Parts: sequence; structure tokens; C-alpha cells
Amino acid sequence: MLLEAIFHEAKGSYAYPISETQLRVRLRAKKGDVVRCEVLYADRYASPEEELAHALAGKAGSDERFDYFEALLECSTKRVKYVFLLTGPQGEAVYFGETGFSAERSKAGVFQYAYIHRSEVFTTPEWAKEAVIYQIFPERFANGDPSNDPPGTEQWAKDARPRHDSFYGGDLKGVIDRLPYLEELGVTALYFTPIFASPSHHKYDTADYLAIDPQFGDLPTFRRLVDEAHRRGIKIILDAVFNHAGDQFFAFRDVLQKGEQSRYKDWFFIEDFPVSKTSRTNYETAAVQVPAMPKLRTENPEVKEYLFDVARFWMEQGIDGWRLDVANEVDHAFWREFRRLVKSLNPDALIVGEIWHDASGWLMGDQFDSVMNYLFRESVIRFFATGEIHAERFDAELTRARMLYPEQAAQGLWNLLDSHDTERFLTSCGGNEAKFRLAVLFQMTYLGTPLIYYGDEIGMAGATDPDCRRPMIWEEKEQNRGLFEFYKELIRLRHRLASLTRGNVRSWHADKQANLYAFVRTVQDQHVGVVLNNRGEKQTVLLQVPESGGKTWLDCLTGEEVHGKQGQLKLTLRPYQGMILWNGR
Amino acid sequence: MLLEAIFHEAKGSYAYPISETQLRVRLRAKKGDVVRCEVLYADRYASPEEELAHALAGKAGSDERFDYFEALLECSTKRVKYVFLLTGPQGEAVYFGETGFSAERSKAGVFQYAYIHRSEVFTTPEWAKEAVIYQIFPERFANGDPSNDPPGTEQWAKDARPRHDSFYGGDLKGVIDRLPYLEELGVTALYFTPIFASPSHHKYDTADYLAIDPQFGDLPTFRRLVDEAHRRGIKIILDAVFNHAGDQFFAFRDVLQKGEQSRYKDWFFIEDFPVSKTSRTNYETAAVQVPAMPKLRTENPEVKEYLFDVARFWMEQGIDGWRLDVANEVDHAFWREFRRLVKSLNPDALIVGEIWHDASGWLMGDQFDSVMNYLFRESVIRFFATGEIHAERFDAELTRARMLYPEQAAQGLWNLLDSHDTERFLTSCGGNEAKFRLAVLFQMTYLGTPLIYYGDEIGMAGATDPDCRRPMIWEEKEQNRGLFEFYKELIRLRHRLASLTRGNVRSWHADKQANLYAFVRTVQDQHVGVVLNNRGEKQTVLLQVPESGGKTWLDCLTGEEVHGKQGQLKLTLRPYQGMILWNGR
Ligand SMILES: [Ca+2]
Ligand SMILES: [Ca+2]
Repeated sequence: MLLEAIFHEAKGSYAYPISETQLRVRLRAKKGDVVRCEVLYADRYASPEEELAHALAGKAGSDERFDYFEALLECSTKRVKYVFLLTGPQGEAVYFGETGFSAERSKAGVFQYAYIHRSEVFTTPEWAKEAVIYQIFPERFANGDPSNDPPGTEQWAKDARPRHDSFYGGDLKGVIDRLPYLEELGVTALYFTPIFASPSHHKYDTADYLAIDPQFGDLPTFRRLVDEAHRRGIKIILDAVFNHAGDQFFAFRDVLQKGEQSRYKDWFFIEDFPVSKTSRTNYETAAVQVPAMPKLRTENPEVKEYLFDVARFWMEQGIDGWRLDVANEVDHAFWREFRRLVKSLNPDALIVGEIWHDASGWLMGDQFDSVMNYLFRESVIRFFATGEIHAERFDAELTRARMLYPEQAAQGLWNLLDSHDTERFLTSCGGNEAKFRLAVLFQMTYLGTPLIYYGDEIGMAGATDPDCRRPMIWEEKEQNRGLFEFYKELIRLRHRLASLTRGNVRSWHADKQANLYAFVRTVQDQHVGVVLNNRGEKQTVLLQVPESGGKTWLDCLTGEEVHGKQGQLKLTLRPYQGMILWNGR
Repeated sequence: MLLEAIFHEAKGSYAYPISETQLRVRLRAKKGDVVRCEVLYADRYASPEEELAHALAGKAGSDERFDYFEALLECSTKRVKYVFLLTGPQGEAVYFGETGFSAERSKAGVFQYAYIHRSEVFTTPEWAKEAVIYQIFPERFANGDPSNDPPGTEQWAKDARPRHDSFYGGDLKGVIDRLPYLEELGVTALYFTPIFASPSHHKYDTADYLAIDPQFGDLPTFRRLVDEAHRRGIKIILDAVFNHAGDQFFAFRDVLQKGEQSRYKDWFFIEDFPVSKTSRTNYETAAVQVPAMPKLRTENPEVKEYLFDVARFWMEQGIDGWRLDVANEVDHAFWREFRRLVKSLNPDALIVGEIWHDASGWLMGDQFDSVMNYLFRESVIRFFATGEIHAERFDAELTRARMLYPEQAAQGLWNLLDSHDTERFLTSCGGNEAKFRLAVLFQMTYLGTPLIYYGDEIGMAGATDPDCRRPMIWEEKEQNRGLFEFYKELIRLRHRLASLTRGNVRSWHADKQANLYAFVRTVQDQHVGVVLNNRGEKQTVLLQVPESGGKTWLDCLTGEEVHGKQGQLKLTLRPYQGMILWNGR
């Protein structure tokens, strides 16, 4: 076995506590090099001649190139040292520890998780563990008050095709007026893109962090939304853009006028004076050469304190969480402290980040609760929509992203299909609803938090920005109530099947030919196996089902009962059909 | 090449800044597996059509199983994305990125270091980079004040062989009287084991954090010691026992008297009252069943604040840093805040921890400045002392550990040859002074901060505790002035050769048969080579030396001037003789 491909670390995503006396440990190895992984451990202060504890690490999954083994160590003393006993195909015994590899245990040394502090056990809000988030782009969701529509607002019709500068008048009132609809669907939370006062159309260049932009509504209106949403069981998540402020931001304005003599000169990253010029920026800004968005020096305590105050303000209005924008550019110190604050005001406030790359440094538990799961979108798009990859490959990408962070994070990653910055998934599937349904079926049964982009639930289509931001279709006649009802059912099943919300994920079957993928969600004794026939052909499949997990299963989508014989389940899936088999326990 | 054995991450010890605009990158792969590692990178927002910047990753070293490539990235934007270009022994090329591996650059994906904030750049005290520390065992260094000796103190003589309950009267006053000696030796700091009010002999069970143990002196004397030491260019480091307190601790005693009625019961970990019993305890303690050492709940704001105040008090007295004890058992949050307090009070205050296992998590730059290099000792014991490992193996251990943490930490690790909890190194050398001397030569020229155990410089000997805690030999005729002068010369050389304090390390030669090891420390244009012939026989060797690094060398220890001919250097070493070649640049 290739010893240089085996990996572990007493930290990060490979060693972390799930409670004060339970330590989870993961081990990576060349796919196929290890067939049996066991952990021998003991208290760190245990006598040398003491009997070691045993814990078998079951194989948690495999990806494109590696195998991952996982074990749960019981540590009543909250202190543990451990060494891996890896067994290969030809029965070779190799010990693995901090010192390195060796046929003799003692020479391998041992890994150590010094101590488990409860304040360091990754914890996220309970409602978010079984939530269903709904993204709302205010300007295009619903116009509840025409009195606030800016000049040039265009007609609200299904045949309307937005342009970069188009205006439809969507506002908060609109949302309040539609909560009944959103309640019917079963969404548990609403996620709003920036909606704070700004002079631009997109509102990412914050003019006043303490006020709702006039075109969307006012503070009194926002409070009404918060409450009305709250009694329907819907939480509110606001989008915070702390990485940079807008060029209308009061503090920035003082710099544009007082320059060097500005009480806030150190609140930003300014090269030299005069403070500005057209087409040329002499101060750091968002991305590259964007004068409207001067970068904020979050490292500056005064800046820190203001942003925190901004945070305090809106949490006082009763919001439930924040989706951080371009957070990976704000110092960790800030986020570590932001968390501390946000949680102190409301232990149940959610903190979701947006980072387009391995976000581990932010998902250890002392910073964000989760991040947008773009890896999930890439995988479902290339698998369900374009077909660039087959089911077995789909399985790989899926497994790899999953082993990225600790389980507490994986469970609350937002699984999006699209957003206001990309084309609508139905478009991605080329108008093929049969494909859309299977992907939605997956989205609703996989590990993570399902996020629905406004309108997709009733069949809205569209190209990328700005064709993805078309006016919400409210004409019951123009809506795909068929698809809508589909979401309802799925959201329903996900709320009653504890396994779909808080269970683990283990691949069940993968076939590059049949392009059929199946996985099993498990929590306690309940098992729910999802089978995806991503192929336009009626197919039969024989699945392995060890009798231990049950002898009878129910397909929650058809009520059809399927029985297993001698460890096998014969399933017949119509073109692009998905099955949700509950073990009834 | 075997891709499953190649490793990298956009964080930790494999990706970190060294400046606000410079990012170091490390990559490892199977030994011999890769021949060229290039880093192609650009700003995170750079246009897809722009050319990528190139960066050559030199092989920073290699251990028993891996090769380590390291490169430096120039990021003027403080934002960078990059991909690796790896070539095998057969010229086959492949890109390595976050996405995975591919012959195509784009399909490899790209690693990303989102942003480099100045507050996150690992920064350690400048004086610590070129320091030489002397570990003082208060009770056994010098007795300047007979009136404060503990009852039953024994005669201070060379033939004395300490026992567990022995006493000799060493105290702070003694250290003061001997400050001239330390100054002559050349030490720039003193490390004191615990010296705070405690009922026991060892003083690890803190009774009073704010007072010096009467047998050692009092605050006035401590102030005097700090001042007399400072004027001599010597700093003061105290040992902080924050993981647990003594059972005589004002807080613990209160709970002991009032049980659940005490306002300090939540400062400890108690399962049920009343609180007390011998060999058995109803409260968590350091290690296993140690009544006199109840664990402090450092997670508690009150407990946190007290120790932080305790710190303030001593720093107000003028100390230069702390040695944390069992630091790996207190929460990280505590340690991060400790650092902020400490540096705000004195940016040049050192924070050294003691972890007996991979300490990376505490060495990212937001916690400790470095830790004791227990690894160094291990390699030195087995290499120079017992000879259990040969020069090539020694090479591996040394190299592997070097790559364990970020260069800023690696550079300041405390490299000890022994301690008060171990036998003296000379004894480990079975009394062989040649074996001992050669080790000191390596210690005084290798990467990290040399830590001299009191008396080792004059040839003290002894088995592990308590025989290593014999009273310091002060009678000049009874001291080994040869050894002493040896340390002095090596210590003086280390201060003049910038390479020896601020230079990197590269293996120069490793011969398992001749048991000769050589390395070179480099900074700017200066190169200093160290050749150690760890054999009791006269040996001759041919070292490589391309004319680029010079053709002339000087043995700083002997003054002998050697010359390289045709890129080769002829060296003749005497038994256990070491050579320090300075290229005079
Ligand atoms: Ca409106
Ligand atoms: Ca004394």
C-alpha cells in the first residue's frame, strides 16, 4: 500500500469532537490500499502497560482517488491518544501514528487530541439543521406598494425579458403579502440579497448600513415582515457586505472631502491624495478598479466596532442570521469575534459564508456555521443538466466535497441549484422538466440545506443575469402547479424523515453505464435510501440490502411497497424517476 | 509520479505569508517522485486571458519518505490564486490545483489564498530570533540568601546527590550574585521553572499567583533581579502554570470550605460536594488523581480574567515572556486572547508553549510564538548520545520536523539537550565529552533557539530527576572551564554569523556509513557550513561545492583556511570533530 498516500491529522476535518467525550477521527488512503482500519486509543495519561481501547473505523466513502475511513472514539476523560492499525489486501499489518508508519505499534508513536473543551465543540442552530431556505431577490419577487417604485418601472408580466438596468418595483410589502404562499410551500427561512440603502441598482455599495433602501421599504415595514414571517414559521436572513462599503458611505464621504484630515482616513486602504479621480482609483476597492466600493479595514477596531453595531442593530429588529458576502477577505479575527457577538445576542442566529474555494479555515466552528455549497451545484449541474459526467463520477465529486469539512458544517451547507448570478436550472436542463425533477429530488434528499431560488418552484425559466431575475409569476394559470406541488411533497417528506435532515450519507450504488446513483441517509435506526435513475429509459436495478437495515421498504413518492429477497431489492425505475425508500423505522 | 502521495493546502504550514505581499507555498510528494515543481499564479480577479506569473519552487528538503518543495509568491494585490506544474523523472508534466490533477492547466483548478491581512502575518520578537536561553532551576542554581533556606537544607557540595525531598536553598538572590557569570557565558535570557508561592517542593501546585515563594525571595528581590539582568542584556522568562492551580489556591480553598455555597465553585470541575479525598477525588485534576492540582476552568470569564490579571501583574514587574505549562490543555480561545493581552503590553514579550505532540494548531501565529523542540532533543539523543540512529536517519528526523510548522515558528523553537525532568546530556553520552561537545556544536549552529540547562556548560552530570538537579558547581577548580570556554566560543560565533540565527537550513551531506552529517545555514549571500564527523575514527570526505557559493572557506573554530577545487571540498576530521565553515561573506 502506498504509505505516502495515507493521511491524518489530530485537528481540522480529520479529528474533531462531537460532544465533550466523543472524538470523531477520519483517515484518508489510496483507494483500495486499505481494507480494514481500526483505532487503538486510550487516555493521554494512561499507563504504558494499560489495555488499549478498540474502535473499528468503517469505510465512510471513496472519491476519485482516495478512500476515507471514519471512527468515533469514546473519551470519558476528554483526553485521548491514538494509533491506527491499517490492514491491507494481502493481510499486511501496518501501524500508523504521529511518529510515522511501522510494523511495531510502539515505533509508530501515537496521535494526541490534547483536550476537549465544550466551548470548542462545533455547534450550530437547531432550526437550521432541518430548515429549507428560500432566496429572495427583492426587486423581482413581489411589488406590494407601487408608491415606492422608481421611475421607469416596467410591466409585471410572464412575457417580460429584463435588461441590465431594468426595474420592476419589487419590495418588502410584496413579500409580506406573499408569506401565505411561501408558507404553503414549507420554507423555513427567507434569504435576501443586499437590501440596505444604496444609490445603485444592485445595492452592493452600501450607502447606509442602518437603513432599508427607500425603493424596498422602511424600518417599520421591515419589522412587519420580520413578525409576519415569524408567525408563519419563517425566519429572515439578511445579506451583509462588510468586506467593502459604498462610495456614498458617510465615513467614506468624509474622506472624499477632508482627505488626509479625515477622521476616518484609517478606516480604508488609501494609497495617496487627493482622495480620488475618474476611471482611476488610488484606494483599495472590491475586486479590481471599482471606485464605488472602497475596501473597509476590518482590522481597525473602530471599523470593527461600527460593523458590529450594524450587526447589533438588525438583530434587534429580530432577524435570524447573516449570509456573509466575500467573507474570505475579512480577517479571521473579525469573524471569530463577530460570531461571538452574534451568538451572544441570539444563540440561534445563523452565520453563513460565501467562499468559492476550500473554506475549511472558516468552518472549524469558531467562525461561520456553513458556506454556500458551490461544489454541490457544480456536481448536480454537470450530472443532471449537461451530462458532462456519469453517475460514478457524480458520486466521486460528491464524496470528496463531503469529506472537506467536519460533519457539523457539511450538514448545514447551503445546497443551491442556481442564484441571481446564474442562469436558472430549468434553463440548464434545456427546459427538460424530467431532469429538473430528479435534481430537485436529490437536492431535497441530500446532506445540507436546500436553497430554492425564487420562482424555480413554479417552473420559472431563464438565461443568466439578468434573465434569471424575471418577475415572479403569480398567475396561478401561468404557474407550473404540477411542479410546485412536487416541491411541497418533497419538503414535506424531508421535514418528517429525520434521516434526511440529520442523517449521514453513504453511497449505495453507482453505475457509469446505467448512470443510476443511489445513496442512504441514516440517523439512529431510520434509513432512507434514495435511488436516482438519471437516464431516459425504463431500467431495472438489483440493490444490495443487508437484512440488518430492515426487510421491507416503502417508496414515499408512490406508496409502492418493495420487498427484499436474500439481501437484494429489485427496483424498476421509469425514465428519470427517483425513489425514496423508507425503512419504516 | 504517484499523485495520491502529493500534498498541499491553502493554509497552515503549507501556505502562509511572510510579508504583507509575499506568500510562501509548500508541496510534498513521494521521495524521488517529482523532479521539478513550478508555481504558476496570478491575482484572484485577474482576467482569464492574462499571463500567469511563474515561481520556481526549490526543493527545501526531504525526509524518510517525502520531498519538500517550497516557493515564494509575489502578491502585490495581497490576493492570489495559483496552480502547480509538476514534472516527473521521465518528463511527464501535470498541473496540480484545488480541483485535482490533470495534464491540462485549466482542469487542475486553482488554489486560493483569499487575502493577506497584516494582522495575520506570523510575527515574533526580534530579540528571540538571535537569542540563547539558559534554563534556571531556582532551587539549585545559587543560594545568595541563607536566611530564606527551607528547614532541613543540606550542605552545598559537589559530591551531593539530591533525593526527592532534598533542599539546597537556591534562590533569586543567588541568580543575581551570579549575573556576571551568565553575562560572560553570553546568555541573553533566563528561563525559570515555577517560582510562585506553593506549599510543595516543586511549586507546580500554585498557592499564590501573585507572590514569590519565600524560599526564593520576594517581589523587591524579583524586581532587582529583572533590573540587574536587564542591564546585562539578559531577559526574564517565567513559567506559567495556567492549566491547574494548587489546592491551597485562594479560590479552591473557598469552595473547600463552603462547598456549593462558594462563589468560586464554577472555577473548577466538580462532580459532587463535599469536595475532597486522598488518591481519589470528586473533581477533575491535572493528569490522573492529583488532588493538589485541581484543573482551572480557563473557559470561565472569571477564571480567564484572573490569570490574565495575574499575567499583567508580572509583566508590570518587567518580565520578557512566558513558558506555558501543559498549555495544550487550555482552550484555544484563551490562548488567542492571552496573546493579544501580552503583545499589547509588550510587543517583544515571548510566548513559548510546551506540547509533546504536533503543535501546529497553536503555531499558526495567533497563539504561541514557538514551543520546546522535544523532537530536536530526541534526534540529538539518539544520534549523538546513544547512536541508535545513523547520520542519514538523523537527517530525516531533523528535516521532517523542520517542515512541521511555519518558518516563523520553526525559526524560534527552543532546542534543548535536556531538562530538569531528564538526565543530563553528558550522562546520556555516557560521560564521553567528545560526544557531548559535538552535540553542543550542532545545537549552537542549528535552526532554532539554543536552550542551555544550568551547569551543562561547565560539565555537570547526572541521571534523571532528581540526580540532574544537583547544586550548581561554582568552585572554578571543580568546574570544566574547557567546556565553558567551548560554549562561549560557539555562543559568540552564533551572534556574529547572521546565518546561524536568521538563516534557513539545507542538508549538505549525509553518509550512513561514515555517520557524517553536514548542513548549511544561509541568509543573503552568507553561507556557513557545518560538518560533523560523529565517529571515533579519523575520517576524510568530499563535499560538493559549486563555485557559485564561494571557493574559499574558513574554519571558525580552528581558523584553518580550506579551499575548494573543481567544485569539491576535501575535509579531514578528527574523532568527533566538528567544523564550522564560514564563506566570509
Ligand atoms: Ca414597490
Ligand atoms: Ca536561600
